[PDB]
Amino acid sequence: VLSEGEWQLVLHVWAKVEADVAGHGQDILIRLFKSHPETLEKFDCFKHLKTEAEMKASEDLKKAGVTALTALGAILKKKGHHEAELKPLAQSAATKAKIPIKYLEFISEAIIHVLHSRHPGDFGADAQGAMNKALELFRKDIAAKYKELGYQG
Repeated sequence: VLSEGEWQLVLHVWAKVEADVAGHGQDILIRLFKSHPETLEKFDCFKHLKTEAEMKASEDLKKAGVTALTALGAILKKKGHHEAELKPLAQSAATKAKIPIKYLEFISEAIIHVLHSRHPGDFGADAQGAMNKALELFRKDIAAKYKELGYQG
């Protein structure tokens, strides 16, 4: 459970993400693929990307980071009351991605790393705990929609 104070920590640092969504998205996806290079194989649209330099120069990767953070930010702003926004996203993910759902845990760690790296003054221990809870709630609710239809179950 997030307190309302914790939701406000989440939204306060998210405002800093929104000041440079593309840059945060590049940093997060590159961190994901350096920490878990085994995940890159499952991103069909990145089949041409192998090196950090190639990822930093990729418009496909930059656009994908923007799309991911755009949808994540819209869900975070609902402060847990995200059924209407989450259900179509999760059900489409379940029937169109066949990217393992455990990869959401890896990208969550990448988000926390990047936010701490870029915004330490606004991402201390309390804000990191709040963001960790918010992304865990998101992942659990996505898994719930997957399990409804039987995917990743």
